[PDB]
Amino acid sequence: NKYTINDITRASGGFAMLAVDQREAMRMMFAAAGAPAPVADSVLTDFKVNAAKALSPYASAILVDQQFCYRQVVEQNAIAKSCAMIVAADEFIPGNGIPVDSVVIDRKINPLQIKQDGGKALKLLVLWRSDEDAQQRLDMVKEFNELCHSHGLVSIIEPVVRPPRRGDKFDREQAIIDAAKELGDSGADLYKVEMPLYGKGPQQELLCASQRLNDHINMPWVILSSGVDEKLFPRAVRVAMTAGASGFLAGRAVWASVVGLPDNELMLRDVCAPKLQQLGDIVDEMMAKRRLEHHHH
Amino acid sequence: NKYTINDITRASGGFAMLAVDQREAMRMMFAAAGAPAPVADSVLTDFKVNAAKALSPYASAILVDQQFCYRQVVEQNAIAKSCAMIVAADEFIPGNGIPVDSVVIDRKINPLQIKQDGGKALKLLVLWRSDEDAQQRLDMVKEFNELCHSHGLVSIIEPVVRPPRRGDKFDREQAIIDAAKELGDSGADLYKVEMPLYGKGPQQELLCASQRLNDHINMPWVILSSGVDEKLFPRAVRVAMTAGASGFLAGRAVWASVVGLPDNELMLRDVCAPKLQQLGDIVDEMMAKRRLE
Amino acid sequence: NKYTINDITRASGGFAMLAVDQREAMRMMFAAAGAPAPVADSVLTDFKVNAAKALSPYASAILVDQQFCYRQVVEQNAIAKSCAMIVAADEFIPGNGIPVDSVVIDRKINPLQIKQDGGKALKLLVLWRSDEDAQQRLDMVKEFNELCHSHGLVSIIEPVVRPPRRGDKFDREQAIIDAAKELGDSGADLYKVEMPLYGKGPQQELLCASQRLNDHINMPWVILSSGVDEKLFPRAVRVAMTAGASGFLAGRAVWASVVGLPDNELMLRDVCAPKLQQLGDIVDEMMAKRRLE
Amino acid sequence: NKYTINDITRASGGFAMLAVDQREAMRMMFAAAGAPAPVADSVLTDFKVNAAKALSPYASAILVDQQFCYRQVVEQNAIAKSCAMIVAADEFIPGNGIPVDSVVIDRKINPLQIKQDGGKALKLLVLWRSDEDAQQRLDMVKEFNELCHSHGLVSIIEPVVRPPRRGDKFDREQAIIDAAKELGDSGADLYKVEMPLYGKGPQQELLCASQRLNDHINMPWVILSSGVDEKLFPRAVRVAMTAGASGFLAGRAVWASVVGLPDNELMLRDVCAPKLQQLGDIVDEMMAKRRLEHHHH
Repeated sequence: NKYTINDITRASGGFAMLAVDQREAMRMMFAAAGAPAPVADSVLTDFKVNAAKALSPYASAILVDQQFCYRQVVEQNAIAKSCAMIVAADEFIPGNGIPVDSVVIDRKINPLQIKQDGGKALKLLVLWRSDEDAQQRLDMVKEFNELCHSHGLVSIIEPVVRPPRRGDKFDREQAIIDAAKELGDSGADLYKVEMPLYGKGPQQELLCASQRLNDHINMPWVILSSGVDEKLFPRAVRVAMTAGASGFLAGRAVWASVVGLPDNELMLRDVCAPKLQQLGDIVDEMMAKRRLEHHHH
Repeated sequence: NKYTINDITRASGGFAMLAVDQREAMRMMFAAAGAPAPVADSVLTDFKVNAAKALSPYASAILVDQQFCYRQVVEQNAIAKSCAMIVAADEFIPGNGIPVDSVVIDRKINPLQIKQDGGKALKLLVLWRSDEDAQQRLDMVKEFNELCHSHGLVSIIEPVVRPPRRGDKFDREQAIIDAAKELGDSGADLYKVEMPLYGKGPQQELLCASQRLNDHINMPWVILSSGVDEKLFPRAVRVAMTAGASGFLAGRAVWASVVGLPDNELMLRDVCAPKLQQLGDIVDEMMAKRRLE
Repeated sequence: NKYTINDITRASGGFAMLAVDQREAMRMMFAAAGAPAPVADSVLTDFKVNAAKALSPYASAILVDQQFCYRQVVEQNAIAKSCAMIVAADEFIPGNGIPVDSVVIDRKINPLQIKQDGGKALKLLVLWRSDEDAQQRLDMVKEFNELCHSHGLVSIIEPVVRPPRRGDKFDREQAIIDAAKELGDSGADLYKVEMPLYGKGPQQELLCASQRLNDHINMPWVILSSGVDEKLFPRAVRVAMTAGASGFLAGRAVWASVVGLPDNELMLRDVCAPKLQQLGDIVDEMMAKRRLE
Repeated sequence: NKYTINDITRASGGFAMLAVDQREAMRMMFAAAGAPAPVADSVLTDFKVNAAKALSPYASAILVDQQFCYRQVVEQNAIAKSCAMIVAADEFIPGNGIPVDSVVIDRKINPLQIKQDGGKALKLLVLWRSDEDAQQRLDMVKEFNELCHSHGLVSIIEPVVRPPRRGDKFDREQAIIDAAKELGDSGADLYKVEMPLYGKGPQQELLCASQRLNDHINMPWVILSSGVDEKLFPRAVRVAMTAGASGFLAGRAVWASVVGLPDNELMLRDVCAPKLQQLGDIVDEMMAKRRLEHHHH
């Protein structure tokens, strides 16, 4: 049984994916929203399961973590039958005062168990720095692809740009292009990329930046919500999809604003679900317009 | 032709209403979001028409103002045929450094023209202060009811509590109750009330406050979004409707967050519409549960 | 015994005056700085006495209130012998959600007792609004002057501009000029005025505004710190004194930043005193330069 | 001609020192206060010279940098005859998105020229991390001491604690003690230390923390203002001096609040000078009380 990207898309062929696999960064959001410190692991588990129950009916796939919610979402059947389960395969290493300074393949992740539990894909964050070795990132991606493919799971990579370890020469926009030049043809099934310009400013500049990015990615790609205001993300998905993206992966832009509000299950249903549904409707509209365009050729 | 509240409701009998009739308060929002000052009237007109075009398909009624958008929404057919047009009949008088210090019936509002244009209702803000004369507020409401009813328009009143002109003795929560005791049986067809506790805190305290309010209102009522965080408004509508409300009037909680963003028409469609649709679905759910009681 | 302005000045003839007579506005500052609510009267009394003990050695006069600290500063000898005691004679009336909506002469103030206790002056806030009656403000000033003078106390007035009760036509800068045209020759001994432009922007525009103000004040005058950032107040005193002012009255700009910090007496000594001393040195410098003209 | 710490103290024997040697961190403050970007080097030079002219009359020593103001303060005689000139000998290396990720001895610094220009000391920042090699920090301090002492200049070290390169195990308060245990007897003439608890909270806890620090420093020491609110710094100097410190080094706590205000020379005189004078008066008061205490023994 070998899964393809068609097992994690909407019926339109677009991707409408939800990330709830955030770890110490999610603990730090709960503390900054006034939750009593230190914040227990159970606060994250309860949010993650509630988010999966409320939001998986509107997502073509949901991304979860072993550390805080894998066992619970699987045992409580939190994930709607219409939504594919993606499991994070990344181990985040803190350093320099931040939770995710470096990343390796998480060796505690068991692809056999994920496959028997009905999981369809794995995701790997790749931190990209101009002064760190390309060949080590390519080697880690190649090992991860083989881990996925040998179990018939889909391989998803998420290159995220960081400033160099040494020096102050850092253009975020050029880094996103340089990471796509390096990793855009690295043999994964799906590429998750940061939105150019944080989705800000005139639509024309946003489209031109997204088109340059499309030129260096030789697999299906989606935009992350990371660093885009939740109010600009729907337009970023329309622009990215105009330039050749096949949908989105949304995390904070869908669920961050209700962190620390009372009646968590009610807030996920009334505040977060409408945003995730609108992003799904946008993907269906852009894929319909692409079928008319690909038919003109 | 005599309209009733049934002509401004969803098919469920609930109210899912949008307010875009804000005046100098809306100019001040545009300036505080960084629009170049002074902000031209046309910036408000363009927002109001765009909001009517984008959002009226999801509203059982939309509330508009003569000052900035009535002529444009009517002439450009901005309002969906499934959405009733409500026209503001209030003249806001600035004072003490705020745009709405006092309010009178706007004598430039022409109910005959509104009725010929397909309008179904008028709305009147009533500022309520403990140390201002109850009898003057009742007299203004009674004149407004007769202005509506004589043209076959629905009469909507919106009591808003303010601190007293003199003294520092002001409990907002008690003021909302005292305004309902005074105006809750004043012969209007619909009562628009401020949400107790700004929709904050434990759901049980919010329901108990909303039930005390329901006890003093003897007409159909809806909650305003005013002073409720857009993230707490959907729960406030669930709680208010549990306590006897028949729906909502939403303004800033639906459209304020996109003020000053680029691609206005795109932002109203992608950010504001999903919030207004979810509030509509909540009203249909609460009305369905009320029918099964 | 008849006191003159010469009994509330530094040896230079300039005024270096401290206001600690703030009332409910000071309670609201304590609550907004995180003090446990409701804030007890004794929190204000303790701050006011501590500020008088720490800061009166650097002031030519200190302004205190009956409501929170008069009895304590007098009985504990909190005020340095080199500092004149000025007592507030104003009763603040709350309204429209603010602590000082209107002001009258405080009839509980006993000028005989103040004079026996070594007090040298009284101060009266006058709220100025374009659409309120000039003649009532002049009448209140004239009664206050006679109350002071009949006891041999110095008479200090503090006109503060507010927006009109009705309308949105309000230019703060023009209001300060119009209040000086009305009250600048009203027979008080000292005029306390708000700084033009909140002491912001290029020094030349600030001087030109301060010279226009000097043209409409026909008694010695000082600038209030009210609405000027504590970092811009020393320049405002230099500019106002260039334009004809004789010094300053400082409140929040001297003591506000330590509200809610621990070790109150230490913070008043180490943070607030150096600011008050620098303002005193500026007044001595400007008065010296005026004598050499 | 061999200078001692007595050449950089007030007449009381206490230290009342002003730092204006900030580099890219000072450019970033000007940009965040609304100065038109990119901020020219001349904006920093003009601030630094104006600060030296206005504030050196109230300081026992002023710390300046070659990069932005050394030549100008020396040629314009900006530094009052009563104030010793200290020159920074540190080269800041940016990395990980911050201006000062690592530090080495600045080889462009010419101690002979500094000594001929009337300079009395050099200062070296030492970044301290639990998972970086102690022996490399000690080696750099020993080389710097010999560079100073061979020219008859005073040697000043400034250990500043940072989180580890790897891991999330970081107690700032314990790091300040561990840095003093390592470097507190490293043969410099003066130790500049960060204030425990950022000078916050009850005076008794602040004194106990400062006493523990005094136990691990075997040379004269002063507190930095870095991370202490300008409103808490005077109390921090009283507490640190109660626990055995001999004064202060103030930077942002003296001059930061006037960055971007108009009439720079007027603001330095009326806002910044009174704060620096009060800190000087506190040092004189604490040294007088120490002469009575050292006389009881």
